[PDB]
Amino acid sequence: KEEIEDLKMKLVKIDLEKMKNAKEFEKEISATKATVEYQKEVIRLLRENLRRSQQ
Amino acid sequence: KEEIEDLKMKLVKIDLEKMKNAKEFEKEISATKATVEYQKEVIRLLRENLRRSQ
Repeated sequence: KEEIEDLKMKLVKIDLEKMKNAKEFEKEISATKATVEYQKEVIRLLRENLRRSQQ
Repeated sequence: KEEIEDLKMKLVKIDLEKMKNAKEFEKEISATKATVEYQKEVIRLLRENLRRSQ
């Protein structure tokens, strides 16, 4: 019965580490994808200023 | 012992999901970070061209 208790605490720990990692993953995918969109706009601004400087 | 068996299985199942999630994260993050780094290089090179043009 002591083992059941230890196993259940280990189950609680491993699930919490699973949740923590999944939330960090989600956070970093979102921030990195937002950077991709931010730099897509920077690139658009660079093309527009370059067109006008050339014309 | 039956409950012990269920717990040990559940421990194995969760550690397996942890590894699976980790691998899928690392796959996607590396692809996206690659796009980010190519974008940064495009940006540097376009900025040079713009400074030249002006």
